[PDB]
Amino acid sequence: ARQNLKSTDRAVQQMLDKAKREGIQTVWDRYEAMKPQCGFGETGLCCRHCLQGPCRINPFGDEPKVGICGATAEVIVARGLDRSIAAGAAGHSGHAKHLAHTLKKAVQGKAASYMIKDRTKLHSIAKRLGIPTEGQKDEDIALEVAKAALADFHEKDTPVLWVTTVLPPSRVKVLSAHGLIPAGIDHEIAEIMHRTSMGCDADAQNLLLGGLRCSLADLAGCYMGTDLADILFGTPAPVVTESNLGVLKADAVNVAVHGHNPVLSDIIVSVSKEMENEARAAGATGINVVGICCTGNEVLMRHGIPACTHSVSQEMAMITGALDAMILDYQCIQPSVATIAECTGTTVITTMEMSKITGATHVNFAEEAAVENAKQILRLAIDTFKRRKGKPVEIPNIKTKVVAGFSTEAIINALSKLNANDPLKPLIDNVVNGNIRGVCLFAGCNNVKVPQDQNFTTIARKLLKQNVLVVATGCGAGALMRHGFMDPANVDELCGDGLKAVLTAIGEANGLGGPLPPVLHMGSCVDNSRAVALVAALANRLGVDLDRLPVVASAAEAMHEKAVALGTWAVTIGLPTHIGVLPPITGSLPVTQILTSSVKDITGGYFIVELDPETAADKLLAAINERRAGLGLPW
Amino acid sequence: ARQNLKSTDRAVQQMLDKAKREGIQTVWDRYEAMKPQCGFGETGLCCRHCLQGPCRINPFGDEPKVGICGATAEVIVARGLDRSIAAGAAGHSGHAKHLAHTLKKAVQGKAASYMIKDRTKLHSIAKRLGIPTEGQKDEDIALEVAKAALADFHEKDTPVLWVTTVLPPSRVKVLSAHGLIPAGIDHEIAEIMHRTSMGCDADAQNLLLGGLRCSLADLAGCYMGTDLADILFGTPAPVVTESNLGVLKADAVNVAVHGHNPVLSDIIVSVSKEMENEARAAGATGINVVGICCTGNEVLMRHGIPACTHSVSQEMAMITGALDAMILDYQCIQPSVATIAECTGTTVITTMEMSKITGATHVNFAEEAAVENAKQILRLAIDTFKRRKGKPVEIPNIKTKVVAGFSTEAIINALSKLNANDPLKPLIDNVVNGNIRGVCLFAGCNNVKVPQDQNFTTIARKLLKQNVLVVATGCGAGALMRHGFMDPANVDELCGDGLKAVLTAIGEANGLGGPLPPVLHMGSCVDNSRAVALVAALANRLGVDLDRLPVVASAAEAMHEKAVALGTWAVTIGLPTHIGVLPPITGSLPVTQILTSSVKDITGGYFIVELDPETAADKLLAAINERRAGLGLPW
Ligand code: SF4
Ligand code: SF4
Ligand code: FES
Ligand code: FES
Ligand SMILES: [Fe+2]
Ligand SMILES: [Fe+2]
Repeated sequence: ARQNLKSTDRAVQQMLDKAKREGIQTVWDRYEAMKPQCGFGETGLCCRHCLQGPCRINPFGDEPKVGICGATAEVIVARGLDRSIAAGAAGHSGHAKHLAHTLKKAVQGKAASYMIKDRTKLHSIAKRLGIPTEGQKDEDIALEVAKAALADFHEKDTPVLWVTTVLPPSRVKVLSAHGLIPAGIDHEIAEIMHRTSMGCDADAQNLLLGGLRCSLADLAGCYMGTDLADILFGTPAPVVTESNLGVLKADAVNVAVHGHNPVLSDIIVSVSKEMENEARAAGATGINVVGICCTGNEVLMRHGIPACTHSVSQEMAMITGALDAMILDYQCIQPSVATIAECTGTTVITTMEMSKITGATHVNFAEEAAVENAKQILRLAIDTFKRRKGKPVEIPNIKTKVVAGFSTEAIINALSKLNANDPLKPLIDNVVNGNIRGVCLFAGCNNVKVPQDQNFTTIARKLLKQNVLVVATGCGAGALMRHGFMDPANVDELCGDGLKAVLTAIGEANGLGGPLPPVLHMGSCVDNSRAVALVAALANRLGVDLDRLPVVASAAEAMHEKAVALGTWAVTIGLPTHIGVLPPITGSLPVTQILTSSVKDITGGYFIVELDPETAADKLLAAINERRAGLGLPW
Repeated sequence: ARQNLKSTDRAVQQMLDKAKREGIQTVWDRYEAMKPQCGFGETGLCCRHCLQGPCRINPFGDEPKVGICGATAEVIVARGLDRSIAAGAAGHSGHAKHLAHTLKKAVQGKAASYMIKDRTKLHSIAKRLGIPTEGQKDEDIALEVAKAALADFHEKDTPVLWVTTVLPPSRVKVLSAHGLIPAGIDHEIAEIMHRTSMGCDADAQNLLLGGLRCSLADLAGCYMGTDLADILFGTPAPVVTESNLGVLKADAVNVAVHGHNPVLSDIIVSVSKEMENEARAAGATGINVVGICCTGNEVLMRHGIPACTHSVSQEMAMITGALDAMILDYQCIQPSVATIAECTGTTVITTMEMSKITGATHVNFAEEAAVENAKQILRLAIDTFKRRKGKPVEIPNIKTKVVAGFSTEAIINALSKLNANDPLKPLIDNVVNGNIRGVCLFAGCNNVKVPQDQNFTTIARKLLKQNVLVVATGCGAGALMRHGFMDPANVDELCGDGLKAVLTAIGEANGLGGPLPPVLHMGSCVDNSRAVALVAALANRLGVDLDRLPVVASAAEAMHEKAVALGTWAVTIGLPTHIGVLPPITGSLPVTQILTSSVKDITGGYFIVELDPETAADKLLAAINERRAGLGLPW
């Protein structure tokens, strides 16, 4: 098998050869077994919203042409998309809610393993929300902030403040005029599920406006999740680490944190340091915590924990034979890990009541007992390391250097070395003079349909040569880090002269003797909210709305319902938004036209659906350059 | 075409012949055009929860055997079912929320068309919730009740009170021990959507326990909806009216209220009386308001408005040519009505922001302007009546007599004529002595897959001959009313001797000179909560839990996601629950076994999946008789 048709990651290719030798089925094998996939589902022309279904509609030809209840193709496609947006929002609802409850418990004395680590961020959030700080104890300000977070999940006398207080007033006014501001996060999720149920909303424009509103409930949960995680665990600052399977160490207890929530992984990191002698008594050098997916990004950004792998290739970390434990909370975990564990020795451990996998070991993890729960979990890992005394392992000797930790606060601080009292101005100056053509955010998943990382790297290379400032989160950041895009040594090879000049000027002012890295890692998927904060701050400084800025987004290999919600709120806040896999919309030309064209007249953003990455890069550059022209700039 | 293969309703058959002559496509034609339907969807073996899909699994044979991410058949089936339960709960969330906001506005002086009509019910609800009434103004008690209703949608320091205060403590304890009490209505909906999204919950038992909990959030919304509608519009008492298409009148302005919420239909009823002279000036005898679906049930139960038709046959009311307006809010409205209106003359009017249909006229309906909005709507209806001056219409001369209005309060009052201070005892006495074998609730929809009404009438006939007390709601009540099961003149033909003796004794004590009807109509689908209140009161009076009572439920022709949620909470509160159409579970034997067997060990209820109605009746009788035996009674 030509493994570069499956992944462009050479460590993943090596593990794919090992999996094939050993007869271990992978995600790529399960994909091949699924082909050809159902074209009704691929196009969006299938509905199972009642027990008269399944209903399908032929994309072309003869009957069936309409659902049994009379639902048209437009209605069926829009309802399916809306449910995907609601499901993404629900994942960020649970994540943010988790952190809100943890902060509340911490300041009520009920969870002593947690505390206010970033007091400055706590006070700035309180100020943004309108919560008074003068004369108040930190623990009382934090209680108020946690209560406000919980209140945004339901209707109240204000709209969702993690929308209205984080976008410029001009953008809030545009959205309010179209009825798009969410009333409550879980309120919107429930209204979507209602209006898309049988015999309810059946007008594509009305349905899609509901979808835009629910996508802003997802943005709110992301921004809430970042705000709360920064309070509890610290705002990221620049860090240096490594990525790819070579960060595993045959002689250590290798423990992957995988899933999403730092409430769990951050404690694993600190406890693992305390249990080092306990690990050495078992014959290991220590506990080697490594990251997979977003929770790996969280501990990479805050602590420099090296990233082992991401998304589609997560099983490969197990195939090395050296992964002693995989510690899970929720989201983006292939349930195949539980069965592969049987073959690879790995102990897969779930920790959250609503996210169990048959055949995994479950260790309930309560914030009230976090340290005790973490020691129980890590002792299972040490037990597993001892069982592989004497077995060979195959860890590919492949890793990259990763400079990361570029929270919005960190970026503003780095820029402030060039202009202390007007930190955004050096960035804007270089946009205006052409040294920075625009900004592109790469975000979202890998997807087995796309050779892993190929779209992220192909599009990133073309944009960097054209002097685009590239930022990245989630498994987009994972794709770019595993291919060297976060190593400043690659600036000369990857970047246009103008962008290199800017990256070098900023880095030298930060005492680096070298540039910032080619791509700025802004964190996890909830940390797409950080990109929003940066873009909104640039909008505010310029006095224009986000739909006038030369800023675009690319979910180049999207997979999860969260990525659909992300793409939709990127459009709703005003960005040209590329998606590099087909969402289930092509069976309705009216819906496609709304999402790629007429929504421009509502929010100023729009989707760019393009599966060829070189063409996608051209289209993203055209969108950036159209925004430049609209500001009167050369391009 | 043999129209009795489509519907057992003879008025519907006549309209099917008219539709065929005129070339108007119906729901049955769209069903035929859909056959054969997709077997992956029929069995539940399809997943579209991420953009790597669609994934399918062959029920038998070779690959594909597992989803791309590793999701097994058990996980895929359970996740799809859970989303259907969440969607049903969301429909009842929106309905109940609507009423809560209306009550709040009414007592805040913001909606003068609405008021506290049932002060006794207001005070009993407040007492059940723990809200003090002594020394308080009604408007303040009502504000507190509305605030408590809204609070149950989100997490707080108590669980959902419209669950914990409406079931016996012993049942609440059983549910709490299994972690099944909902924390908040919209909270549970969002948690379902999260845990069923890609890479989250992947254990069938864990997923299904989440589904049971979310089904109790649906029960809460139903019970909240009934409680609030009774406060605002009056608790039903016995009423006499008629049903079927013959209630339309060629010489009147015929206006159907269709959908769910009495906030709209109840005002239509009162305003239509005030506009009678305005209608006579246009040449009509008056405005003839008729009911379709649940909102028709609501105004039938409270005002005796005749029911025109239900569920699957709703288009047929338009085919008569005499339907001048169809006034819609949300749920169970076939969107085909908007296109059929073009051919039939009918003015289809939507009124709710989240439920529009392309091609219908939209008239926003604000509770603050209810009377003004209703007059605008009814004036469109009068305009339409005038346009059919001189056209022939074909109204089948087919109707039945319907005695209805059996709220739980009404049933208790009727029984109190036999035992004033212990009203449930005469019912229990007749259960014990065999005159009443048990109780069966028929509920839920019609479904185009089943000849309309055939399962409801076939099963009801067999149970009535075996002396089962039969109660009904929703389109189950609609099916039974359109076939004469709500006419006391049919008691001798339909009922066993024991049941006839009881129905006659109760009716004679109520001054009727005749029995109660063969089937007691307990109202709309939210009014399945009334059946809960009756059964819980019987449990309390006997000192046993609901899973010991000889009470069963039958969703004999289920369709909507709401009906899946209903069947699941009937199981969760302890009832043997028949479903007469295949839910998408047969592709997983483990899930089927949980839902039909091992859940007995958790909640004491269980599903009975049986598509043959004579066999279903036997199985329901066996379940009733097993409960009789468990109480030591003859059967
Ligand atoms: S909602 Fe309409 S289109 Fe969807 S399954 Fe039911 S009948 Fe078919
Ligand atoms: S969640 Fe798993 S099973 Fe479902 S579509 Fe995605 S890959 Fe397939
Ligand atoms: S027909 Fe294949 S996704 Fe439904
Ligand atoms: S394959 Fe037909 S419902 Fe998906
Ligand atoms: Fe993620
Ligand atoms: Fe209904």
